[PDB]
Amino acid sequence: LVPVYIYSPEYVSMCDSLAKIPKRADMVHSLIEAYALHKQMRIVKPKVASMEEMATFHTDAYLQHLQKVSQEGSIEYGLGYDCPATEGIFDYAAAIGGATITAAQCLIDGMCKVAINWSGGWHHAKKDEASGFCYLNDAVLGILRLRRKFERILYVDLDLHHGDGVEDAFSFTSKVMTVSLHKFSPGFFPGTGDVSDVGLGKGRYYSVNVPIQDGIQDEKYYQICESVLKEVYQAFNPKAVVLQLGADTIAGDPMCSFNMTPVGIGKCLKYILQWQLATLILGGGGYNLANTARCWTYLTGVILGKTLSSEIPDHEFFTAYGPDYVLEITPSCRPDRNEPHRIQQILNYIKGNLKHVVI
Ligand SMILES: CC(C)[C@@H]1NC(=O)[C@]2(C)CSC(=N2)c2csc(n2)CNC(=O)C[C@@H](/C=C/CCS)NC1=O
Ligand SMILES: [K+]
Ligand SMILES: [K+]
Ligand SMILES: [Zn+2]
Repeated sequence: LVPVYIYSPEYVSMCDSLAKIPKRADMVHSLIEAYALHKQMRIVKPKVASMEEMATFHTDAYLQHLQKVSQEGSIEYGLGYDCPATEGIFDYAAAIGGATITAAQCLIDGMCKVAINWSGGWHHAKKDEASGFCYLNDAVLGILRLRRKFERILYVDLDLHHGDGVEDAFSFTSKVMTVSLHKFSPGFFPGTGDVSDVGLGKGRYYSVNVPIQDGIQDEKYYQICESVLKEVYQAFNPKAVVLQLGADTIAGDPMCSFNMTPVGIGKCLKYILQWQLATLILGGGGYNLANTARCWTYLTGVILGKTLSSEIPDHEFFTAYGPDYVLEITPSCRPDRNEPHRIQQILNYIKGNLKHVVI
């Protein structure tokens, strides 16, 4: 009944080894540790993914390329921003992939009902292409592992960006339903995920996309999320949940799009947790490093049912938490561009889609 926390010092080191979002994994763990939350969790060392395990989703060519350049340093694999240093990407991918598979296996084995991998959630990676800071799609690997036991998986993606890599992976199946809430605007990455994108073939109506505009705040976001998830839960009756909680929705993120705080995301998390299903918790985006640690530490508190002290405790990264040194994040003074009539249209459209879903 205690949550599983996927962690080792070696894993945190590997997760920070590419320095794409410098030291973020260490900041997140260090803040969790400073609040002593790890003492309330079952700490599990992640396994490293085998080639075979990564190949349940990624192509041999892509994986063999990563392994080759790990040894020796031309096809487009999405690696063109990594020329100064590609040799570490294979081990990074095997670590992230293994950690999420380990979390999924803990759920399968009934070790826990909630398993956390805050340095996973890399939802944009394609079978044969890195994308959007994602080199391996560990979320897909986790869902595939859960499908060995659970007959219907719900994937919920609350990252600022559309979870295109995961949606695409399961587009043709009705056994995995993907739900993504995200900014959707012409020109905005990755460009996919309009409300009319509902999946394909046998998977038609088993993808759910909620396009949202700049400036959304906690209350309206939760109303939208609760509305959709209530309908999804009734229609699809999931047996396990994978939840991606990218913190690039949070006020202060350089993405500067949504205007959320961790309390709003936490209400979404609480709604999902009260289903009492096996739940795999993942991180993802989050580019204000201190705020991302604030967010995921607060959400770890939510999982544990604990109220955390407002004051950030002294720890390795304490200087980064200025100028106010508190856990709470204040929304930015920016307008909400979400008009109530369009949001209601979107909800109504999704309701119509979900009427088709029959288990
Ligand atoms: C500078 C920013 C634009 C940054 N990008 C980059 O640092 C690089 C590596 C340098 S230039 C570039 N990528 C680029 C050109 S076109 C394109 N990216 C489309 N991809 C995105 O916009 C993803 C997007 C990431 C989204 C997080 C998804 S959780 N990236 C970025 O915010
Ligand atoms: K999303
Ligand atoms: K699907
Ligand atoms: Zn994102």
